[PDB]
Amino acid sequence: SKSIVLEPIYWNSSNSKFLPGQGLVLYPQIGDKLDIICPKVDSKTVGQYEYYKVYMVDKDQADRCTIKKENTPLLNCAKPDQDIKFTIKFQEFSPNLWGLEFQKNKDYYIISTSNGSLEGLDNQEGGVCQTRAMKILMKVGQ
Repeated sequence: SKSIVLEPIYWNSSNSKFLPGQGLVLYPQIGDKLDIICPKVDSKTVGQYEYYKVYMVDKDQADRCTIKKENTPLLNCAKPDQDIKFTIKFQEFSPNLWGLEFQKNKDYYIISTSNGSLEGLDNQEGGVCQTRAMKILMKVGQ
């Protein structure tokens, strides 16, 4: 039962992967933890009308640069939520919800629309996954 700290998100800080051409790789491995922290533009008035919406979707949606309407668990930093903070810890068993547990022989993809294009300003669309590459990949086999 280890507990280090990967995916260190401190508003907009440098990462281990540092957008290598895909975005940000995650480690779906028991022993690790990841903490997302974003302040957003609000009281500090520095981001100047900028907010983002990370959402879990297949590679097929990463290919279109669009989110599925069957989304709901938005991340990154939304307007109707202010500062987002969440820490997940890869614990052995979770009696609270099986969503904090993770399974083997599985692969997860997630994309975001950090370009905030006029077609995708409020709709499920982007241009960042196409160029910046803001997606995630989680590899857990054996």
